[PDB]
Amino acid sequence: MRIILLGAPGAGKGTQAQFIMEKYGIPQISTGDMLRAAVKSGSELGKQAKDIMDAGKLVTDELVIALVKERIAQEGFLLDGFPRTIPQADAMKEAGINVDYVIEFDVPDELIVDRIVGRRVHAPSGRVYHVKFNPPKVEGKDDVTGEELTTRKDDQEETVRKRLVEYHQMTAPLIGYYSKEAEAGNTKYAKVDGTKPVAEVRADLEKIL
Repeated sequence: MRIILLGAPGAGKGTQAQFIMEKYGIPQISTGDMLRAAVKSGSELGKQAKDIMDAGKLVTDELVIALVKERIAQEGFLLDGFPRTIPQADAMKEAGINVDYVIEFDVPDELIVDRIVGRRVHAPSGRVYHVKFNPPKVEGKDDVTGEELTTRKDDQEETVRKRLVEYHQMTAPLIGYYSKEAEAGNTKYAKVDGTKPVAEVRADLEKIL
């Protein structure tokens, strides 16, 4: 089972990715987690992402396409934050990487900033929380390791605004792209209401999947 999750910054893609991973045994391929990993470990394929991610900008198509091809070689899958541009989507289709399901998370722009201000992460695992809407079982702590949660460098309101602009400029056109793919019989397309509670979005995804 090959799945693409599509949606604005903060739509809840990674939150739902965890549930699909721990159910259908489908590995999460989070380009965002992989680039943050490669920055910390100074890795050749990604270490260059640091200033771009701090700016709220997209990393170059060719770097992430290489990153994804490499990670794919080592495996079903769930693509989370890739593709992010038409040229990334075209690269998957040119390399014959077909998917069974494309799932669009619909969340109004007006929720995103206010949403991401509450985001807390366990960097080592990529588990993510929200201080109000999906809190850890113990305030400030990872549920599994008990380690103090952190705030991502790029989750400052200014950087989120910039990320949401780049999403509408560069990424939102993938909605049309994969809808045409579904129209040609190449994949299933489904939309989920990302404003519902975490639990309901999870059940909506189980109905689709």
